[PDB]
Amino acid sequence: PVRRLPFSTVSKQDLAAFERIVPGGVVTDPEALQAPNVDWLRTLRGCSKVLLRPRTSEEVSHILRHCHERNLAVNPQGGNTGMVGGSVPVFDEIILSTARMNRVLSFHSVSGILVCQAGCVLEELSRYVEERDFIMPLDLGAKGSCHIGGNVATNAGGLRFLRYGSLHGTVLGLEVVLADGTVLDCLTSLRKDNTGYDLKQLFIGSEGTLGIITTVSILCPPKPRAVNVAFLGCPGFAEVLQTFSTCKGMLGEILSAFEFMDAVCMQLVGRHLHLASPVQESPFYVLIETSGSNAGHDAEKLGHFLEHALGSGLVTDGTMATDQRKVKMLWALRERITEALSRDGYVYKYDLSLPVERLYDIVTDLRARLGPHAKHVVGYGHLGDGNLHLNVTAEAFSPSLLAALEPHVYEWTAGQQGSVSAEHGVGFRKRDVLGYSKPPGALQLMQQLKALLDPKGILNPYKTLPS
Amino acid sequence: VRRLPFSTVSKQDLAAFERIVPGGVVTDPEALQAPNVDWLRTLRGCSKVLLRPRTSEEVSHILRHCHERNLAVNPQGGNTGMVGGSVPVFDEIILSTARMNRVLSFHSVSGILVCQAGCVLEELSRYVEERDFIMPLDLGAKGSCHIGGNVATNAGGLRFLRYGSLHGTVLGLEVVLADGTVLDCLTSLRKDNTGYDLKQLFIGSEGTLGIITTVSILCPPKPRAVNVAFLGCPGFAEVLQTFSTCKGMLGEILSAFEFMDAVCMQLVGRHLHLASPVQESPFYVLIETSGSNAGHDAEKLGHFLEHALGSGLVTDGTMATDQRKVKMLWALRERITEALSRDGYVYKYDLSLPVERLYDIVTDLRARLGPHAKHVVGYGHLGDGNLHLNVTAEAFSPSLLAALEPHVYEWTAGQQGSVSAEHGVGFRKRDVLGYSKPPGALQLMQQLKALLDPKGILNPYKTLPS
Ligand SMILES: Cc1cc2nc3c(=O)[nH]c(=O)nc-3n(C[C@H](O)[C@H](O)[C@H](O)COP(=O)(O)OP(=O)(O)OC[C@H]3O[C@@H](n4cnc5c(N)ncnc54)[C@H](O)[C@@H]3O)c2cc1C
Ligand SMILES: Cc1cc2nc3c(=O)[nH]c(=O)nc-3n(C[C@H](O)[C@H](O)[C@H](O)COP(=O)(O)OP(=O)(O)OC[C@H]3O[C@@H](n4cnc5c(N)ncnc54)[C@H](O)[C@@H]3O)c2cc1C
Ligand SMILES: O=C(O)CC[C@H](O)C(=O)O
Ligand SMILES: O=C(O)CC[C@H](O)C(=O)O
Ligand SMILES: [Zn+2]
Ligand SMILES: [Zn+2]
Repeated sequence: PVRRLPFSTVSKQDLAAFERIVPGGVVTDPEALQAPNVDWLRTLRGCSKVLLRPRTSEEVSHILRHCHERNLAVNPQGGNTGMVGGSVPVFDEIILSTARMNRVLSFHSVSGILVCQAGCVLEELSRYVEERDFIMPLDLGAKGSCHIGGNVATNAGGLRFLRYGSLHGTVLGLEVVLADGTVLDCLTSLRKDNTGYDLKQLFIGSEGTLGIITTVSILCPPKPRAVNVAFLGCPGFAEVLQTFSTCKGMLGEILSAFEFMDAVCMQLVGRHLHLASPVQESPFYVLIETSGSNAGHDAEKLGHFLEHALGSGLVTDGTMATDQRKVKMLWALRERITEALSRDGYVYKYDLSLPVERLYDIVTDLRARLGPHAKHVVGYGHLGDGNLHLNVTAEAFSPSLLAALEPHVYEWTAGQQGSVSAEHGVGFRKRDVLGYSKPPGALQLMQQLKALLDPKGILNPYKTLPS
Repeated sequence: VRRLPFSTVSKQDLAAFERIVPGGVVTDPEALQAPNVDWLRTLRGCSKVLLRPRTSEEVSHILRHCHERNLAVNPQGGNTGMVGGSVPVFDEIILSTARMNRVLSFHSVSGILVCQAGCVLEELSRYVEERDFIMPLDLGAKGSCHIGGNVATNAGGLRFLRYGSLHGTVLGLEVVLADGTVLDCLTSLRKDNTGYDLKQLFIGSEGTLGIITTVSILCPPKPRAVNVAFLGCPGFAEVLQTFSTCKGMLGEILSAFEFMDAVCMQLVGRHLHLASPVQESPFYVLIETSGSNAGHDAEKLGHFLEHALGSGLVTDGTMATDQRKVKMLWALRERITEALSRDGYVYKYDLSLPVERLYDIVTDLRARLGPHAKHVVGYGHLGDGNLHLNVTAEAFSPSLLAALEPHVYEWTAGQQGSVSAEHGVGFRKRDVLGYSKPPGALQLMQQLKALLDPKGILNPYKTLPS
């Protein structure tokens, strides 16, 4: 298995130092510590004996200063919604939670620049800015629990990535605490600033291996005056792809989301979540969202788009909604897919970037490769961004079924020059499969960067670079 | 200011470079004069060797040799940079990407373009536009600037408001490191979270951490309808409300929002002989839209102009959907920088400030600078809070520089602004980062610099504090 690196252990003196550093922010009770040690998928559990919950950036700096001198490994944790085992300890690394770093520092109603602490939950940030007629540039099904610091640390994609793009573009500045406790202030709240290297980009997608994000500056797009969502049934994946091409051609700049899900996904969300399908039974379903400034113009685009899609046979049945209650219910069919799979049994999860034309080929293949040993096999995700979420469910974990999935799925993906982790990141699960998507020379530079910023390696060990 | 202890180019080095790049070794000093002079014509190197490699392997092999010999190398693209970064300070080897001008691939569905770093931006725009796509950036230097130079400086530009930074639109880079190591981050995927986003280090590194040789970039679709509204505003307060209503009334179709003052219009008319199409106003704004339905776009701006002219935000205006007239309106703005360098000596500052206070420094400097400056102008990317502040003088005067500096840099810091929003640092601003970056940030930049280029052969005297 994996072996524990020669870190120190948490002593009584360390617990006393943490109570001094974070008064009332030291949890050592083993039953309370059980939940933060187990990941969201509940397939990994650490043996951490202390979870620290600082309130301020200075406290985070001082904690790591103490941990750097004492050589104690630290596992930063936000909402603990990560999918790659990066959010929980492997052995006894101190859990540093951002749960109390949940304050908004400022929001400028003209520029739409938000400055807030890393532990602010994304949905509450969305409600804050939408009260001021702006929106967050990303949204995910984990919005209710995931923290913005975790989102930046994982470079979270999400459901509006098609419209607003990466956090690499939307993060304007970061405050980061490094492994030795130096608070690196790169918290520029400016749209444009070319005064040296864009150091904050290193920490976007680094997953707490190069430093702990404590404050985030984010560009909030304006809240759209008109939001429409269309939910369509397609008779095949070829029609889904041409529907997407027609979608870009006819809706254009107002398109804010394009998601797909197969029939089995719809069945699972119907079975486990009791959500009736709003369309005719189809092999594939598509969720399109539009955001724009003129409701009348957006209605014309979508109407003419829909007229052509049904007329040319790309869509068999579809429905549309503008009412906020109904719009959210259609989104629920997509956002809650992840919940229904993990409740269906053991989930074999694969998050792949592939050529959009070949996005679903692996799902048909794995249904053929995997006999009755797979309970269900589903494919869905962000088709507009080339993102497939490949999931296999079974009654329980099987080494035989794992051997059929791996390395086959990773070799398939590499054959398409694709990404084995499009969005969710590397963490513990995918640390040894980066060669499928990254060349050795790139991986070495990541290691040299790690040694520069965290030479003792106390920040998220066993993560997220190869051994 | 003083030359670092690099080796000097020997006769054996020129023979070695001829083996590596046959026919790519230019040593004629008169031909070497133009690449030695920056675009602003205020920095001049004394380099005796210009190298024009064709392939990434030729760049790797040149730098392995340069790494062995500790010879300084000055990467160069279109030589349109504004911060003295693109020319040697002393005798650095100029490595031009002029011949690295091949498109490697373009997928007509995803719109992802992979091309060599030396491809000129305007030529690439024509190429992807022949396939109904566009570059995610465009600059006034489009006719000369290289995509490798654009990525190395993290160029913002005139459509930054719509498509954003190269940090978002660049998908992958192949970079040759100081020791010749070829770093392959040339992924053509929209989303890829397999480790650190190493390419981001080189976006804005200005050739100090490596030489970008191949670029992968997401090209947005070419819009079906481009409209340009050129309006005259009676004050900067009216400019700001024209911008605010614009976002509310045009919204997602908005692709550019530029502003310029009256003095800017006078210099482009005087030096470039371009006539204004609207009545004389103290401020002009250029609004561009890009959308998929030409009809919906036309209706959105018509309602916007009717309200803008109705509410007194605009006094006179013109509009064009014709490709010819759209370029004529755009020509008045893109080459203002050309019209400024032709007015005399130009003191140039590229500032990010709160948009509401963006022009306050222009009024301040005009009051502070009496008759001792020729003109003080303010223009640039108002949508991005990016002010191009320029002061002209009949000749350079150390008096006028002492009046402007550090005052201009201190003013911006008082606003928590950027002392180089767009153009970068280079040679001129290497010692002005304290106004925008704290010491801990600047310290880490040197640590990354020491890791990626321990000998410091790549772009010496750049772009970090001394
Ligand atoms: C229902 C559901 C839907 C999801 N949908 C999406 C989706 O659409 N797109 C997508 O990309 N992902 C998605 N995810 C996974 C995604 O990675 C997480 O939801 C989220 O982005 C991580 O935030 P978090 O606060 O939960 O971080 P955690 O899970 O707590 O941590 C994840 C990693 O980040 C590190 N980290 C956390 N906080 C910090 C910090 N302050 N500083 C430094 N490092 C830190 C941790 O050490 C760990 O390595 C989904 C997950 C769920 C459960
Ligand atoms: C008329 C005009 C308008 C402009 N408008 C804008 C604008 O709107 N926005 C904006 O941001 N800038 C603007 N610029 C300046 C802009 O920074 C440059 O024009 C351009 O982005 C750089 O390309 P280049 O080929 O000229 O690079 P160069 O000038 O040759 O070099 C620029 C710097 O990057 C380095 N470099 C160049 N190529 C490479 C490479 N392949 N690999 C590594 N390092 C490299 C050089 O060493 C140097 O430090 C304008 C310039 C002009 C003359
Ligand atoms: O699909 C999954 O199981 C993981 C979450 C995914 O990012 C989503 O888009 O919902
Ligand atoms: O204006 C300047 O001094 C330099 C060029 C500038 O980036 C522009 O937007 O035209
Ligand atoms: Zn997803
Ligand atoms: Zn500019």
